[PDB]
Amino acid sequence: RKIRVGLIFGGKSAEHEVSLQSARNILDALDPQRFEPVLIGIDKQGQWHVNDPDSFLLHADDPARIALHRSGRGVALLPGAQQQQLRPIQQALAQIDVVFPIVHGTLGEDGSLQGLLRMANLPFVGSGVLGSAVAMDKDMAKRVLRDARLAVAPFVCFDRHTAAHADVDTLIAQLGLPLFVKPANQGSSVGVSQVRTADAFAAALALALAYDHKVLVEAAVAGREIECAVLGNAVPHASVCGEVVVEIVIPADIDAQTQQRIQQIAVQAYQALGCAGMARVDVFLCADGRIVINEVNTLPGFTRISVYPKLWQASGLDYRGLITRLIELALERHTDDQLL
Amino acid sequence: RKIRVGLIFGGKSAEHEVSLQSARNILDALDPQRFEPVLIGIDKQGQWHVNDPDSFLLHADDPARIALHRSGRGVALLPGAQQQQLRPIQQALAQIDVVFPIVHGTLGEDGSLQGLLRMANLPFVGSGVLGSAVAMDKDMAKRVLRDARLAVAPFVCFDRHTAAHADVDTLIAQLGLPLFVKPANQGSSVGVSQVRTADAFAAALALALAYDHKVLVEAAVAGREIECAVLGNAVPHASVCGEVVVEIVIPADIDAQTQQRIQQIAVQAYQALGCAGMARVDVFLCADGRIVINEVNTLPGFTRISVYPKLWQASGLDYRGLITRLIELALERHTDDQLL
Repeated sequence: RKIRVGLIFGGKSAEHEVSLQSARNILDALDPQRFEPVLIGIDKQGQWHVNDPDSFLLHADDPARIALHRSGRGVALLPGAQQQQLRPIQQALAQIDVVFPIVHGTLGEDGSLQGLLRMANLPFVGSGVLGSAVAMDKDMAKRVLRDARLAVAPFVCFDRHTAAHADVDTLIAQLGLPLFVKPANQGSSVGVSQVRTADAFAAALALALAYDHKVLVEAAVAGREIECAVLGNAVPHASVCGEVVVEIVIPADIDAQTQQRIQQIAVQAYQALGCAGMARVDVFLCADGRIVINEVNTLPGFTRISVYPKLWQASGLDYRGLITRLIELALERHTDDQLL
Repeated sequence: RKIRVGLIFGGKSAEHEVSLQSARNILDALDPQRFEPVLIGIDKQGQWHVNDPDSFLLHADDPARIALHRSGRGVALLPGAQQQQLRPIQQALAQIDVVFPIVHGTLGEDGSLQGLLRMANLPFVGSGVLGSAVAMDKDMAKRVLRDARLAVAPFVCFDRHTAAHADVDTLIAQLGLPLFVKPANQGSSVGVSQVRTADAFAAALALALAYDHKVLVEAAVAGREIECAVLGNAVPHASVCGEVVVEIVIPADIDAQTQQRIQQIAVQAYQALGCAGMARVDVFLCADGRIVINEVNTLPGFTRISVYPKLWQASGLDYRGLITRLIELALERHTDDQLL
């Protein structure tokens, strides 16, 4: 009757420590009448470590020093297994009933981890393989949103075979200045450049291509940055909106008309890309007042200071409640899958 | 110096026996100076079985009785491991250097297996997570092709929440008759109906929805069925075209102009969906002579009688050669990934 929640967290990414803090916060909130936690952390080298709740972190109360305890207690997965799918290299691991994956980095976010969980017949929180993969490839994601008649910033995408052919003059005739250059898989922070003159382009394009084989060159979007949390599978619900001041203000200072249409666009975007469980949708609200999709993020932060849970808190859904609902959604999808 | 090729084959699908026959054919052709095979078959129940080359099948020479030898020799995967990633439940399995996955069925084809292989740091043949996932969701696939300015049959997509609202009259005003109804993930053979009158619709829609949570309702396309094999990663090449007579005729009886533009459309489709390694592209050539994309299939058959290898054979690429090139492409991608 308690159900066992396998928290998988950490990962090879710059957001590793944010994942560590999400895990702790989630662990502290997990409804102890419904759920028991099993903790599997992933190293900055990609190695998996089973840990006790009481000792999964080093320097937990020091944000400059917080690290995973690399217990060396390894995990094996039995593809196709229907019970004890996750097994200790070496004696026994509690049966996991649902996985709540919060692994930032390429593999944890792009559908690879989701595929592994599917192979092991484990229910899990968040978007499936397709929704994760599409959302993470910003090129594919913009193309799908564009097809759904949602507004995205004008953009061109280069691979290395085609990046050597890039003409700044033509790109700036089409997209303007400044240009935003970023790798297609990742590209919030890492490998990103705001190019202000055509001279700076060649370097931005080269830096982006060190992080991915595909690079986006995007027009600027002038407008207010608004963020909206979505939750659900087939009938998603949208939270109150928050405004980024440059630092988030909840609820945003916008009309009810305007919050409602942002909420509507957030749900439509989430449906188009095939998201499930949760996502944060970031938009620009222009002068204007056209609404343009900036990003759909299928792995939001789950720390107590993160935007996604704060948006739900401001909509009257408490953290504990939010975690419980995400786990319910994961089980609902899983069971529905089981009849197909 | 020999490199070890893990053939993973079988799967929970109607195409299980076609996979068994592909494995045998591949094993027989594998260049024995470059590659040694390791054989992992997946049951109709989804269970994995390591087998010897000499004894992986029951009734091998009987197409009515050919089955996997369910040796009960289990496999474990060590996510994040960098060597001996695939391990025997129970003593030792050869190091696999590249996986050639030919598992038909939802998990083997929709990016889930590819995600598992990525998690285990194994190079593998065929499309990655995104390309597999997009190709397999026929809805998402048509939307992406439509956005790439490729012609697809007019269509509407329903989920169960929306399928109860389906109005035949409006669908037939928009799409015509006959209508083709099919589940979005799968839907070549299974769950498919040609509805010839509006009365037959309700049953088609209900049958499709037993196989997936999303169902496509597609217009008919009048035209000749032409199939073209694609091979490659970043610069794909296209084979000579074959014609389905209703039974394939290679090379198809069409102009060079027409074969060339089909070949061009096949490559463009393959690029749009983010395919890698191989795919077969099926098109309709209309009166006309507009070319409409019917399907992009990222897991073609590999038996000696299968269309995909026959199209390459007719283009001057022998079976052994084709397998070797697929494995080279898998290694090339893997290494390129390793610098990002």
